[PDB]
Amino acid sequence: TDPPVYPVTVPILGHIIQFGKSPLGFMQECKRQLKSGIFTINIVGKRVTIVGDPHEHSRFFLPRNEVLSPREVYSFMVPVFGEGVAYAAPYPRMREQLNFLAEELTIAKFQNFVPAIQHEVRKFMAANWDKDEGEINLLEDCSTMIINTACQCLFGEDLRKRLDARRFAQLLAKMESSLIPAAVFLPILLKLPLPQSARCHEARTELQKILSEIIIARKEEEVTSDLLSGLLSAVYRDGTPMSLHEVCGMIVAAMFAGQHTSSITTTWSMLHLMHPANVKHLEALRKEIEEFPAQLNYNNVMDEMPFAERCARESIRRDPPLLMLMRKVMADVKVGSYVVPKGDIIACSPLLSHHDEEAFPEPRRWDPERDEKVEGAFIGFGAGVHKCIGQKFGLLQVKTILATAFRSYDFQLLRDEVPDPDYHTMVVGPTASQCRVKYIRRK
Ligand code: HEM
Ligand SMILES: OC(Cn1cncn1)(Cn1cncn1)c1ccc(F)cc1F
Repeated sequence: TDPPVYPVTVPILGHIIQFGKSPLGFMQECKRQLKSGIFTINIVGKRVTIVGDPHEHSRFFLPRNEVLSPREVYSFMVPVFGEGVAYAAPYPRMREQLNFLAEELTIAKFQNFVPAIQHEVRKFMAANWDKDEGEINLLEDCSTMIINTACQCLFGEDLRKRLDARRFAQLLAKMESSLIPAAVFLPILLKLPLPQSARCHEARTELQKILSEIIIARKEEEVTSDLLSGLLSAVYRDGTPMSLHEVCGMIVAAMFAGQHTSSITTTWSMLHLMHPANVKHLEALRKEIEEFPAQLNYNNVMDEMPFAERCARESIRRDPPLLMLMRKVMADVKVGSYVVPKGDIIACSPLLSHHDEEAFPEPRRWDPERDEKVEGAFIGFGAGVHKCIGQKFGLLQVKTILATAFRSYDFQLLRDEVPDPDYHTMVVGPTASQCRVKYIRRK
């Protein structure tokens, strides 16, 4: 009942190299070699048990923060979110804060959002996709459109007056680059190394101050909503409002979370769609869009593009951006047979589960018409107590980009096969240097 231990070739490496080079092969091999979807690698000195059996996802996603905890594992973010915020806060508090953010990303806010997205998409397309024909890096361009659209939805004109797409991206970048993700397995890393640290603190204070000012200026003004005003309106179980520290942290949580995943989802989708093999699916998308108007609206994209939602999801399915969900085991928990002992990190990998051949036949084929064959096997937005709260919003942007893009352009790869994924980044997407693409304007 203690899960099998993959043997540790070098006391140094643990497994950090092999895993980093091809995670699926590595984990599938671990499964066959060890005869069990549940097994333990020793990454660099800490045991990491992996729930690689999708019939058992609920063992990972359902227990409370008192058993299966995210605080430790997400400490390495304590400087982007800030010391108070999200998972660094006592459990009930964390949950309140997240709720307020989520209260701000539901279908109820999507009222003015589609126009605001669509406008940016056609604006980007009108400065940068000008010609009959042209080459672009699709991952950059999507990435840009995402950050643009998201601001348009979430900040006011006057928030945008001083902090735009550029400024903000510059700012997240000088924050993201503080991050030591390997510090999950050696928390000792958090302490010592401090070079890109003060560069992160000066960004967050810069942002936090722009904010302070905007609020101040926002209060002479009055003498309608957006993401920021929403969060300052929130009230905790007791008295307290949210402190500036906290609001700021949630605005970063949000912009940090959606920044790459949404881009990557859009880009993958478009990539598959433009591939000769996948003509049917692109016929399928093109039928879906036909009787759509030029200005879209809530109905067009929310209720009328199940096929586009299937494509977005199939992309995340094949090539999930967040490859590993993890938690710190506080109390011994059973997972199938096997007890996972306190102290272990426990993990659940969308990448491994999305290639269970029972759950997803022919897993490496991109097929938006497929459905999961084991229920809950798809964990691309996770599940249970920490299921993604931005999913409805992310796919609002992906779908609108799809719709908008495929209305007016075709696309050729400059490559025989769709790009391989690049497992070298925190958040995995197609290989940047394989995403140069040819766009054509229809007629
Ligand atoms: C394609 C877009 C996205 C993908 C593929 C994605 C993937 C995920 C996954 C796998 C989780 C669960 C994490 C865990 O179990 O530890 C998650 C959670 C979360 N996402 Fe996303 N995510 C996406 C978009 C977003 C966006 C745009 C936002 C912007 C708000 C957002 C905010 C959050 C938050 C706050 C959580 C954790 C909330 C909690 O612990 O209750 N997500 N996402
Ligand atoms: O899950 C993330 C944090 N993370 C895990 N690996 C890399 N970043 C990313 N994420 C979740 N949805 C989209 N991106 C997130 C970002 C913010 C947050 F509040 C919680 C949280 F898990």
